[PDB]
Amino acid sequence: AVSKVYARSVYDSRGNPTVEVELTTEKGVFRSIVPSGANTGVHEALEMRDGDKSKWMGKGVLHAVKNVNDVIAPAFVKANIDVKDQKAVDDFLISLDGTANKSKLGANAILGVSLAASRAAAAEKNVPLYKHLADLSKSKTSPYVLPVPFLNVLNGGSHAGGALALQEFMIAPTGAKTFAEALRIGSEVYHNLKSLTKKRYGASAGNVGDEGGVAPNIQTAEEALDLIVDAIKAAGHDGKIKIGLDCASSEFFKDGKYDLDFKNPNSDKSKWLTGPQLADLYHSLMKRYPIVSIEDPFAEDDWEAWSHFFKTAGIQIVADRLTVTNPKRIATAIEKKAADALLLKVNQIGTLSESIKAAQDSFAAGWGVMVSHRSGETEDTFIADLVVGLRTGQIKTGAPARSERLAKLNQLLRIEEELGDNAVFAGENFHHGDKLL
Amino acid sequence: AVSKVYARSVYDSRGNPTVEVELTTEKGVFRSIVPSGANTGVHEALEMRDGDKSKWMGKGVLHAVKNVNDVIAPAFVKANIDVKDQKAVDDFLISLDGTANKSKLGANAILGVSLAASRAAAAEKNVPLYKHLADLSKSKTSPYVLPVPFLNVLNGGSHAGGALALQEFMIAPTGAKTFAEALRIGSEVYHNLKSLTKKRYGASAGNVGDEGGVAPNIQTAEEALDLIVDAIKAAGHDGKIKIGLDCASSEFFKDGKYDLDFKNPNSDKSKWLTGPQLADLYHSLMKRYPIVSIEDPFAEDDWEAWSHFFKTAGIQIVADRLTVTNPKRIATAIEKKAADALLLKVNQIGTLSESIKAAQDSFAAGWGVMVSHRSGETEDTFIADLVVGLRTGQIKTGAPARSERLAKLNQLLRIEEELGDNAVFAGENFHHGDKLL
Ligand SMILES: [Mg+2]
Ligand SMILES: [Mg+2]
Ligand SMILES: [Mg+2]
Ligand SMILES: [Mg+2]
Ligand SMILES: [Mg+2]
Repeated sequence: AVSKVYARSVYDSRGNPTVEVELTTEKGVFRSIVPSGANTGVHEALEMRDGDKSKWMGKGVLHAVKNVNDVIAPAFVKANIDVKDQKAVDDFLISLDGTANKSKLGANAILGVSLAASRAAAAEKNVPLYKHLADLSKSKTSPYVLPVPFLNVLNGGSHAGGALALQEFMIAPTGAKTFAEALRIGSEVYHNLKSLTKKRYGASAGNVGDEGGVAPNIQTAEEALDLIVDAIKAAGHDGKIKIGLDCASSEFFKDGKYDLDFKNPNSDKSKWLTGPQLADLYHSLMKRYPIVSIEDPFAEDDWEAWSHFFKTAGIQIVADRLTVTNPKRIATAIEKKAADALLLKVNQIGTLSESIKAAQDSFAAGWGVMVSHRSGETEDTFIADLVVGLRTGQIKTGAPARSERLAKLNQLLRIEEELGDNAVFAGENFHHGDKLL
Repeated sequence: AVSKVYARSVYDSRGNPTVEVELTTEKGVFRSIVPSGANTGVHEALEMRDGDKSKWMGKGVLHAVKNVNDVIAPAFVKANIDVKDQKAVDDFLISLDGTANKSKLGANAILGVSLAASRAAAAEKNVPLYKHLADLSKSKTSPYVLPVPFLNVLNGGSHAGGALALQEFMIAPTGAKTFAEALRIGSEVYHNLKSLTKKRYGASAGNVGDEGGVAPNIQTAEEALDLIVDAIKAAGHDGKIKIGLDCASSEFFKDGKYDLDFKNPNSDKSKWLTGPQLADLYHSLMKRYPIVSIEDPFAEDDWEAWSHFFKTAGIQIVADRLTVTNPKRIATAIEKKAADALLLKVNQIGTLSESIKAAQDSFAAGWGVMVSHRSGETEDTFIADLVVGLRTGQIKTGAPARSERLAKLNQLLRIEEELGDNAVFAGENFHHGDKLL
């Protein structure tokens, strides 16, 4: 059935190379592209880079591509694998590599084959990809569930000037009745925000960060949040749009404490916050703003700070760098009551099967799952089908700007259209989209 | 045989709606997404926008989509057209509309059908799209020619704060031996530029505009160009990277004069330049920098200035605003010897046949053709296959950032790989790509 496996270098949305895999069967040629994060969690599966400073700023993926072409491909073609059996596909890939963190072959060599295999399988079954992914995950299909998009609108933190410590501010049109409506009203908030931002901060603050949000020089979280509320009001959608945060607090964690002025080299060490103090800051925000989700409020191994905040949070708390889409870390997060939602990034773990397992483990513990892009994305639309397949009710895949983001959101429009009356929009029920009836 | 024509609303790279068309035949379903264009203006084909301020900021395409679904579709399917006959497809669409500027049905409605048909045609012929497009254009196929990418790196004019009057600064890796090498060395130059820009102008100057270039607050053409030269040198590619400009001088044309300080509201009239004075500035830039192409050096109707400059320019002069991909304007520009290259925007004319014809007329006059993106692009890769089909040697499709830009550049990588020894890179011969042997 699988007659050829092939990899090439292509460019991601930041202009860095990444791995593209093609798998050939009797049904044709199936393409998958591997995304790439920035400042990746210490516990992420290995993204293999060449480190040749004379090529691509040291960011080549020739070694990973060669691992697909020269290592995986001939073994895989000769293994006679049934692509419909994703578990077998991934058991085979994992066994070749033989390392816990996929450092022998690279997670970016393994994932492309893993994903392409599922695309070939959907074609063999003559079903759209989301239907096949629902099969793999054993999700309920009457109805299917369309996700609330968590749309990045404003960018802070590492990639941003100003003193704004928190990294992502998202809007979530939970009040919409359909995905199409959600994306329309979201886009309208975005345009109002871009307009407000250019008027208040100058023409250049209207330019966008890696995920398509505006990135003005903002001083505080309150300034950013007041700006967003203004955009929601101006677009006329007050009451229909909620807010999500990704704090990316690992970026400002220094020896036990949290430096909210970490962009300032002469930061006052005596002003760095403890776990409980930072949690106080979040509660202050949650009281003044319609915040329904907070991601990585504390650092990637700061278990105690997570568990403490979770007792009284009362809103969705999303694990990203804490859990790294890794069932082993998710088990720890569940036991410790650290969070109540998984940010699912297939390339943090390296296979579709492990990713599906991570989602299933989360759902089983009463957690939600927010399927996620990476900050370096591509024209690949896999995660749009994956979020529907997993029935999660929520995705973050960027601002409604830059087509590595729109490709996913557009694919959701297509899936919504196709599904017709056998789909429902998760809306206010996004957190438990998987249990929505 | 076409059994179905269908349209839906999707989002472009700026978060504005655009038309997506699907044409169904026995070979399957074939999709086109149209870039954004103009809904008002002289000489160019007009896309249809809804103008409902309560939806999508007035930029809905529901009417255009309806025109496809309720008008074009039933008549098109009924007419039983041979999709391989692109001329007949386009004559049919043009006739149904009945207006010179496609304003009855919308250029967006028409173009979507035009393009989807060529994809269906390629499939019927069992050839890649670029091969079918070469057939339609009667271009030479031994070898095929891969284009030099003119990569946007830096924007000024109305696309930035500061005083920089000129709009676009591009790099052209003419010194590369393959398209793959050209894109690699181009991305390295861009990263170095992004790095230098953030160091010299602050972190926010690293945010990207619509087409992926940076927009720091720059004072002069010289300052921008010195910055680009530094980036080229830092990447190690001096001698291999050339520069293209888009002056967009229509933006700073007031009276019969050119105001290089147009962003200053108290700008000093009488410091404004005549044609010949502006030509002196371009000449001084040409002596100091490796500029091989200048787009829109003079205003869209200032024919005498264009013709005067062209006599002694000695480098590629590209018509954009002057010609607006309009056959009558092109003929005039050819006769007046105003320029020697056409910026070809398929959605500015509205059909593939007319786009191809405009290119052929340019080539017949010894002009080059630069296939061009739009500000609002999509994940659709059509123009990558078009530039190859037209054998032009040059494409302008954005910075190596944002995937509406990278989708095209990636598709060119794939096309190059597929063609192998059947293709050559245009390199230094970009201007006469079509005549290259
Ligand atoms: Mg090795
Ligand atoms: Mg099923
Ligand atoms: Mg995160
Ligand atoms: Mg041919
Ligand atoms: Mg122009």
